[PDB]
Amino acid sequence: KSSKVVLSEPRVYAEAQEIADHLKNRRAVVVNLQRIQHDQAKRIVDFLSGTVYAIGGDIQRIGSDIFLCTPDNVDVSGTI
Amino acid sequence: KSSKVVLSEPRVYAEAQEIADHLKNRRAVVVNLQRIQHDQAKRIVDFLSGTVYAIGGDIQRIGSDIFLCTPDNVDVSGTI
Repeated sequence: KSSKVVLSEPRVYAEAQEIADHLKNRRAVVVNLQRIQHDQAKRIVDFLSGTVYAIGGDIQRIGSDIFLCTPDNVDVSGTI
Repeated sequence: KSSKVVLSEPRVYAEAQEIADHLKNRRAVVVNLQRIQHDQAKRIVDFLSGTVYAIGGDIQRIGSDIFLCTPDNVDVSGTI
C-alpha cells in the first residue's frame, strides 16, 4: 500500500508534531533521536507513540535511539 | 506500492545475502550495523550497495551505522 518514507531527525516537540502530520497522511517516518537530549528523545517517542496508536499504526525500535513509525498500511516485520 | 519492511541486524556476508534476497523480492530492509565489527559493516554495505543498484533501488544512511535499502517502488525522502 503506502510505500513512502520520511527520514527525519527531530529535536523538539514542534518537530515531533510534523512527524505526526506525516503519520496522519499514512506515511512511514524514521525517527532519529541519537544527537539530542535524552529528555527530548523521550518526549518525542511518547508523543509519537500516542499518534501511531491513534491511527492504528505502531512504533518500533530499529536501532540505538532510533524508532520507526508506520501506519497499519505498512507490513513491518523483524526486530532490532 | 511495496509497503513491507524487514528489520534485520546482519553480522556476516551470508546474512547480507539474505537481505539481498529480500531486496530482490522488492521489500524494504533496515540494516543495523551498530553492534558488529567495522570491517563487517563495510563489507555488508558494499555488497548491498551493489544489490540495490542492480534492482534500480538505492541505499541511504538513516542513522549511525544504519542503512535503509529499498527498491524504486518505495518513495524514500528526507536525510539523516
